[PDB]
Amino acid sequence: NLQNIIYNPVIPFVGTIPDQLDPGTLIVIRGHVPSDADRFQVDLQNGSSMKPRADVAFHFNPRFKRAGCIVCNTLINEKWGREEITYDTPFKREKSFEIVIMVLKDKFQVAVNGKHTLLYGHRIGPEKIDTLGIYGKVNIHSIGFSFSSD
Amino acid sequence: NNLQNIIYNPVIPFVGTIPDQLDPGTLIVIRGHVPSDADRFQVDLQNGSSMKPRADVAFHFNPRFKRAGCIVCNTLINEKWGREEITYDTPFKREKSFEIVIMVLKDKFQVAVNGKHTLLYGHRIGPEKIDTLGIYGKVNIHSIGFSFS
Ligand SMILES: Cn1c(CO[C@@H]2C=CO[C@H](CO)[C@@H]2O)nc2ccc(C(=O)O)cc21
Ligand SMILES: Cn1c(CO[C@@H]2C=CO[C@H](CO)[C@@H]2O)nc2ccc(C(=O)O)cc21
Ligand SMILES: [Cl-]
Repeated sequence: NLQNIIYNPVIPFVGTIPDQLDPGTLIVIRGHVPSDADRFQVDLQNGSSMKPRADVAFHFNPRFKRAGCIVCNTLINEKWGREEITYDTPFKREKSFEIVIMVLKDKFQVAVNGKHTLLYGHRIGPEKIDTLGIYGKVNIHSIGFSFSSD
Repeated sequence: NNLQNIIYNPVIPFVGTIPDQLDPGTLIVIRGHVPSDADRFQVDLQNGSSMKPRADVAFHFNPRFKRAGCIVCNTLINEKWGREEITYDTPFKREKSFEIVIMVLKDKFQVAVNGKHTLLYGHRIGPEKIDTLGIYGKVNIHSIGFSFS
C-alpha cells in the first residue's frame, strides 16, 4: 500500500503530505547516518513557515554524542515542550536505517529496522500535520506514506 | 491446550472483559460455526462496552457472506468508521465450522482461520486500549480462550 512522495531528496527536505495522517497511516523513511553525524531530525509540521517557525507536532531527533539517544518533543508557538528521551537507540554513525512511523489515534509508534523504538503521545492533533521536514546530518533514500484513506 | 480464561457456548451477542492486556504475542482463539442464513457476524476488540456513545472498536473483524463473500476490517473512533480494508479471499462459509486465531503483534493483528493465514490489519488504536471482546451477528461460538504474553 506504500506511495513514495520522493527518492534521494536533498537535505534539508520539506514536503507537503498529500493526505491526512489518519489513524493507521504509516510514514516510511529509508536512509543512512554519515560517519560524522551529530544529529538529524524528522519533523511532522503544521506548514512550512520559517518566519515564524512552523509548529512541530512530532520532532524525532536521533543524537549521536556519547552512547547516543533519541529526543522527541513538540514545538508550539516557537517554544519546545517536555523532552521525551529514549536512551535505547538503534541508530549509529555510518549505518543504514528504515524508520516506520505508525500514526495511531492517541500516539505515534516508531519502529526502526523492524524493532519497536518508542511511543510519543499526540500534543497537537495529528489532523493539523500537513508537512514533513528532514534536517541535519543524514542521507535519505526514500520517504513514503501508506495512507489509511487509500 | 494451555489456553487461559476458556469459556464455552457464550450467549450471542457476547460482550466480555478481556482478562489481561493484548501485549505482543497474545492470542485470542474463537471456535464456532456460521449458520446457513448468515448475512454477517463480527468480532470487535473494543475500548470498553459503552453503547451510547458507542465504544471505540480498535479491530472490527466482519466476515460477510453475500455474493463471493469477504471479510471487512475497520476501526470505529468517536462513532465514525474509517477506511474499510476488505479481504476478498475469505475462508468463512455458511454451515462451516471455524477456529479464529488473532495474534496481536506490536504493529498489526495477524489472523489465521483453521490454521491458514487469512489477513493482516495494521493498528489504528494502540492495542493497550482494548479491554472488551464483542461478538455480534449471525454466528454460534463454541469456545473463547486466550494466550497472554
Ligand atoms: C538544531 N535544530 C533545531 C532545534 O532543535 C532543538 C534543539 C534542542 O532541543 C529540542 C528538542 O527538545 C530541539 O532538538 N531545529 C533545526 C532545524 C534544522 C536544523 C538543520 O541542521 O538544518 C537544525 C535544527
Ligand atoms: C451492522 N452492525 C454494526 C455496524 O457495522 C458497520 C456497517 C457497515 O460497515 C462498517 C465497516 O466499515 C461496519 O460493519 N455494528 C453492529 C453491532 C451489532 C450488530 C448485531 O447484529 O448485533 C450489528 C452491527
Ligand atoms: Cl492510540
